[PDB]
Amino acid sequence: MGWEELTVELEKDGEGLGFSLGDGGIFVSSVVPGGPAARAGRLRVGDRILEVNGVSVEGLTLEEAVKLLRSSGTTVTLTVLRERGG
Amino acid sequence: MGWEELTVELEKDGEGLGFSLGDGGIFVSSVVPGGPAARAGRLRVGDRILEVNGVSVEGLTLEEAVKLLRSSGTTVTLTVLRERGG
Repeated sequence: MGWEELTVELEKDGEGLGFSLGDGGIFVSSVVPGGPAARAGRLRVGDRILEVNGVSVEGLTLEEAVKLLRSSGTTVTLTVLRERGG
Repeated sequence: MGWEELTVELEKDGEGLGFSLGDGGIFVSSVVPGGPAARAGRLRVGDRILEVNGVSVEGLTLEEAVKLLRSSGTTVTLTVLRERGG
């Protein structure tokens, strides 16, 4: 799979922009100091999880994501999205 | 600002992977058929919002994002992340 970053310009009509927003997705809420994820070049608080071992978290609830992670073995590869330059 | 996609490989120690996960972020939950967002080359359900008119939604609650959008005028440019090839 892949991840596409795109820009979409919308102009309001009589009914507005014509979409709605929802809340969800999976992010790194804390990193244990001195742990595997805190090592240089690893995870940062706020990192958005995209994949765990190649499995997309798109559409997953927190519990599904957490239990997916638990099931992913002694080595985990995370694909993440991090905001830079903010 | 920018958006960085990266891979992070973690190996568990005596305390595991050493981070935790949280639930949040902003996505497109519905698109009005026949509306501005449904036009070809625009928005799709499940699209993750990254920016509204250049303003990051990182850390925003749904209400903050919705009210940011309301405030963004007659033309809105959204920066979004879309999963392809899934």
